[PDB]
Amino acid sequence: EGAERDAVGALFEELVREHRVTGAQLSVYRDGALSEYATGLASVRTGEPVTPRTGFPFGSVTKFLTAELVMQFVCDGDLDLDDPLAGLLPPLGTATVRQLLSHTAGVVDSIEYDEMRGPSYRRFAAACARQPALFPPGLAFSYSNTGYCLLGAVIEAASGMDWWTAMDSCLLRPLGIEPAFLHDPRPGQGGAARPVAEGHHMASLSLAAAGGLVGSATDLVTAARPHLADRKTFAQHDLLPEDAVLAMRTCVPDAEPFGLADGWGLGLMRHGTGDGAWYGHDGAVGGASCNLRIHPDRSLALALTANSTAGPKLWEALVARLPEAGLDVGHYALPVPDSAPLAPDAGHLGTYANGDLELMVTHDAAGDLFLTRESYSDYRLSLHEDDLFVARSGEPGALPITGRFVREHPAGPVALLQYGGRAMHRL
Ligand SMILES: *C(=O)[C@H](N)CC(C)C
Ligand SMILES: [Y+3]
Ligand SMILES: [Y+3]
Repeated sequence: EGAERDAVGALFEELVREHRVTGAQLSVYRDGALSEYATGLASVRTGEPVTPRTGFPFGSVTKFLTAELVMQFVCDGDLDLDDPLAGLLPPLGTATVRQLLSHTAGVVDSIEYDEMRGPSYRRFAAACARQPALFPPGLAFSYSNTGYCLLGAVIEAASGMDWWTAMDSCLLRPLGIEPAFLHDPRPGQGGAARPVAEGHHMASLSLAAAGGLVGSATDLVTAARPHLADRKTFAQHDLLPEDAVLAMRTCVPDAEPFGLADGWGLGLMRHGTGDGAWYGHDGAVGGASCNLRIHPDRSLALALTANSTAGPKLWEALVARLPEAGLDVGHYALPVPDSAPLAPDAGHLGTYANGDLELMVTHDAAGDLFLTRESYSDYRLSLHEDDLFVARSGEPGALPITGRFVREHPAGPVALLQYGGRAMHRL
């Protein structure tokens, strides 16, 4: 196996050059032992090198950790997975903790809340109540940062600790992870600050439970250790029982995360089907990207952190090449529509919204359909079979969109527009 681990480092280092990555970490747990590759600089500004201790923004990969912390309370009886929120916090009250974890509660992606100034998530839960639901809870998938900030408020209500203090004391420190955040509102105590990589977002106090953690590839792989077939070899596996781990990778049915993944569990997404299924999470904060992938049956976990804007393309080039060391990480691909533009059903015209994001489906006088947005270019919209759509903006700077429409009933009209993992309610 010593030559496989060599291969990965050769490939890793060569891909960080070819995508001109300032600094990166890659950690791999495989065949019962850990490989840690760290390269480049934590800051060009200062010349300090990346080491495996350097903190990188996790961004939305925080969700996998917030999910694990929430599962801990489900296992300690302190919180129920499948019964209404309205019992735990002052429409939304019919959503369950299980739905928020799988992005099926119908919460919008982003509700602005600049007003949060401290560690409590109480006042944030109030402004969420004031907000329209994308759909009835359970109807479909729609990725939501705000849903995971709601879990920060559930955790705080479930235990008695703010989300930060529960993250640190129930999950992070028992795993030997040095706690580190984009923003910590607590006075805290002293001690050297953990070295962190800069990445010139979810830099905003209310987004913490959804995107605020900071850490290394090795921390993420360590948080993956309870999820593995060989979990009993991990001395802290007790922190996440075999049944919470199983629930975390059990995908919600009848809710395809269209555009992001084949399926979603509780804080883990799925790419692939059977023996080729991988689980994990992606994130990005400015110049920093983060990916975590887990093959539980093979007891495999890898995580990449990178503080350059090629971070997404480094990750994709790493997935395309990692097979050259036997790591066939699952892939997600949008479906290419098989057909030709279908008769522009006008039962599709209207305004689709997710919070403050807004599209309009219009026609022009020739009858073709368009997808417009505030300070975007217009797209030509083509309807296809299975309610698929492609939207093309002839301009090369603006990528095409593959989406789909969603009806609440097989006889009803189009209710949801869905792409990139987000749904947008027809107004
Ligand atoms: C977090 O950094 C972002 N919003 C998540 C991806 C999966 C869109
Ligand atoms: Y109950
Ligand atoms: Y405001």
